[PDB]
Amino acid sequence: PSNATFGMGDRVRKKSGAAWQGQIVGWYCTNLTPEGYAVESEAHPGSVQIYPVAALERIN
Amino acid sequence: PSNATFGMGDRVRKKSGAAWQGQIVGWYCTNLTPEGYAVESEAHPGSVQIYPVAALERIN
Amino acid sequence: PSNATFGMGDRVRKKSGAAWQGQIVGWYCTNLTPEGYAVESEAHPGSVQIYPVAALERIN
Amino acid sequence: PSNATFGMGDRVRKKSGAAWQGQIVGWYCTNLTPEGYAVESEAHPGSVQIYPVAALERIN
Repeated sequence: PSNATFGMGDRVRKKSGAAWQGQIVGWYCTNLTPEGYAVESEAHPGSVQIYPVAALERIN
Repeated sequence: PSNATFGMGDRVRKKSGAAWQGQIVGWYCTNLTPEGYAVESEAHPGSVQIYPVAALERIN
Repeated sequence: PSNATFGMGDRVRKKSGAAWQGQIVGWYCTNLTPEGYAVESEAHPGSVQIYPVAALERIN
Repeated sequence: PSNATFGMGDRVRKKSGAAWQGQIVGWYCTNLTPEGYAVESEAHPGSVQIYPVAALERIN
């Protein structure tokens, strides 16, 4: 996108707290989370979790 | 999209099993769920859940 | 329990951020969340979400 | 429990569809899922997902 922090297929991980790591497979937007991503785990194929951009970092 | 079943802002609900109802706020795609949507609950603002297109119906 | 903050069937809600409200239907414990609860939404029957005790308040 | 299929600490995995594997750390019960478990991923510490007993198998 003309702006999004990450793109489809980027490899990312949660920066802290519960762990999560895998590829970007989607996106979402609400008032509470104006920039969110769906991430498919690279360890557990098919399992997807969603998070706000701030919780995530590209790897790298 | 030139194809997606639903668009941003459509009002939908889960067709069966656990209930869910609200607006489409996002989308995702994996091998297991090639067409998925993120839906923000209309009863619990800020809470989003994701589901495959087949689990959902537009209301209607 | 001889200690838990809430019991099965208590009515609670998330104190801030994304909303959630319903009845306590379960419990969990990890190093990261040593006292967690499963809560079934009172608006969307069958849908359960889990949270750490600190995120929750009894209503009341 | 005098009945539960699994106990705290059992190692289990999802039998099919999206993958998940780790240790039992909790439990839940609703009309829709009268016997459910919370499972902490062994690959992503701190991340917990909940499932009905039928979706799970002990490993084994």
